[PDB]
Amino acid sequence: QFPRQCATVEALRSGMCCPDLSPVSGPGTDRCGSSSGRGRCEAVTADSRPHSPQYPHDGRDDREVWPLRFFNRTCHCNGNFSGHNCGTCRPGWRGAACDQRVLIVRRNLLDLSKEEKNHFVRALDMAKRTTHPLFVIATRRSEEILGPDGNTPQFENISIYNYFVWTHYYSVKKTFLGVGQESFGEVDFSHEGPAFLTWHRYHLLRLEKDMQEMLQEPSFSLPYWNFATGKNVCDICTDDLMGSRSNFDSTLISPNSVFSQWRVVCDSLEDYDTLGTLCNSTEDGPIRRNPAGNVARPMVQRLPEPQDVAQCLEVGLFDTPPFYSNSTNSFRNTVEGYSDPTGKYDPAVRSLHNLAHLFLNGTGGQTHLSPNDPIFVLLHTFTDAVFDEWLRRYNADISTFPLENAPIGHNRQYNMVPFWPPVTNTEMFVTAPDNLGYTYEIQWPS
Ligand SMILES: *[C@@H]1O[C@H](CO[C@@H]2O[C@@H](C)[C@@H](O)[C@@H](O)[C@@H]2O)[C@@H](O[C@@H]2O[C@H](CO)[C@@H](O)[C@H](O)[C@H]2NC(C)=O)[C@H](O)[C@H]1NC(C)=O
Ligand SMILES: *[C@@H]1O[C@H](CO)[C@@H](O[C@@H]2O[C@H](CO)[C@@H](O)[C@H](O)[C@H]2NC(C)=O)[C@H](O)[C@H]1NC(C)=O
Ligand SMILES: *[C@@H]1O[C@H](CO)[C@@H](O[C@@H]2O[C@H](CO)[C@@H](O)[C@H](O)[C@H]2NC(C)=O)[C@H](O)[C@H]1NC(C)=O
Ligand SMILES: *[C@@H]1O[C@H](CO)[C@@H](O[C@@H]2O[C@H](CO)[C@@H](O)[C@H](O)[C@H]2NC(C)=O)[C@H](O)[C@H]1NC(C)=O
Ligand SMILES: *[C@@H]1O[C@H](CO[C@@H]2O[C@@H](C)[C@@H](O)[C@@H](O)[C@@H]2O)[C@@H](O)[C@H](O)[C@H]1NC(C)=O
Ligand SMILES: O=c1cc(CO)occ1O
Ligand SMILES: [Zn+2]
Ligand SMILES: [Zn+2]
Repeated sequence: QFPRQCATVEALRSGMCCPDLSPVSGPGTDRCGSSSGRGRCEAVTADSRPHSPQYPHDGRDDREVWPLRFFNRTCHCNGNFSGHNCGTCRPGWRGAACDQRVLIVRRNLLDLSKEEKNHFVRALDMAKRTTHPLFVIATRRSEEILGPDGNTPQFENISIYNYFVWTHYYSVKKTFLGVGQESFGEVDFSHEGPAFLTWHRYHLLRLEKDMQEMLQEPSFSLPYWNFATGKNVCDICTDDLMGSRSNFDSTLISPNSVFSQWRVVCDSLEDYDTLGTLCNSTEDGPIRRNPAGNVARPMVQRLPEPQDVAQCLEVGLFDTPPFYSNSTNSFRNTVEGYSDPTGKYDPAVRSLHNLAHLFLNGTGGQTHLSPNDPIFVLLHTFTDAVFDEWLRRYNADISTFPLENAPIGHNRQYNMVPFWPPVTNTEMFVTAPDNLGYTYEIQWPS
């Protein structure tokens, strides 16, 4: 979403989001850090190609051709510089000249020290309460973005971790069609399509970076939860990490965990889809969680089996046509969890990443809310580990990642919605140790 200095009337009407870095000579004199050689304000590249025929409402939705409905000029940064005003570095690089390499290690949460476990939990909690220093979220679609009087931008501050929740919601929300009409839901800019793995990889990377700056700890890293244990229970749902079941309500989190204090955003879908508004920063009820609780649906009462991870890493093509939740022999669709681990599509099957979401039988299993439960972070870093191992094992073969005819939002060169600055799926389709500055300490079965 947008740098708080781009969420003004001036910026939105010019279509330019090219903020200053250190504007010595006055405003506008250091856009994109051009005085320092770090970047320059220039035209946005956005994907032109056709998408699948499943979305019929070209022209109606602000997530189309992202971000051209809001800005047509951004900062491009030179070299290994990066960020909304080119004032930081590309993933894997540090220093004022962005010329020092770093490599941080993402580890299994159960293998951390008592002190490292406590530091992680207290850091999530701080992110939940700490206002994001750069990004503000929009509460109205673009037509009403400047407010009733036309001069009041409809943006709100939000916490670091609620930003993480918001962007996932924005990429899954329905297309508003107008009051009186049913909003359109056959669209998902981050699920059911080739962009699944790369969307969520940038999602994690932006959170890791935000927390590093919040803690001032360059080497802070996000752990993972190995959920492919076949267990009846959530082995990380304990009060020293992530929270156990409350004894007073079997669908709430233990009061001995900070996460029982969290309150969720984006849970008023009735309003958003009828009034045409967006999720805002006001929090509501608590997290609901009930591991193995879905008696009505016995298939989602046990976690994926260790063999399932072995099997899906044998699927060799990243994706297959029609590039959707009914793709067969698609590694994206297998690890996302709409195929079985072998790649066999069946409308009833729920494996791997999907299964892990449904196992929680609660807030974590509802697509518009699931990042509110912080197990989301650990569930997706493990999914990203599987992604990374595939990228290594098949030499990052991006050839099956379609350039066109994918569901809207999922073409290879689509800017992932709504990340800022614009970033394409191609930019995340690399092995993480050599290119993004992080690696997984992990061993795979066979
Ligand atoms: C680049 O953008 C400018 C600014 O227009 C805004 O850009 C988008 C956010 C979109 O939502 C527009 O509605 C915004 O107005 C464009 O300049 C304006 O273009 C509109 C046409 O939509 C025109 O009616 C206005 O009079 C123009 N105003 C100014 C100050 O230029 C410009 O055309 C865009 N260039 C492109 C897309 O190549
Ligand atoms: C996967 O699902 C899609 C969407 O349901 C199927 O594609 C076509 O979907 C259109 C609407 O976009 C329907 O009108 C058609 O009935 C579908 N095409 C047919 C039946 O040829 C697609 O067929 C599915 N792929 C499978 C099942 O392999
Ligand atoms: C932020 O979102 C909340 C939740 O949707 C909004 O509160 C709702 O406001 C509408 C007014 O149209 C009421 O009908 C709902 O009953 C309210 N919901 C709750 C849970 O109180 C809130 O108004 C939004 N903020 C802004 C500035 O739009
Ligand atoms: C969690 O699982 C329970 C089942 O254990 C779900 O509750 C059932 O929901 C279905 C369909 O919504 C109903 O037909 C059943 O009658 C419900 N059973 C009970 C005992 O409530 C619940 O919806 C699930 N919630 C989430 C978020 O996954
Ligand atoms: C959003 O909040 C603004 C405050 O901005 C700054 O945000 C963080 C870094 C905190 O350290 C805070 O103390 C800072 O002042 C306010 O000016 C205002 O309420 C909000 N502005 C908009 C445009 O929503
Ligand atoms: O991605 C998700 C998948 C499921 C189950 O399919 O629930 C929530 C999600 O965010
Ligand atoms: Zn998701
Ligand atoms: Zn997910």
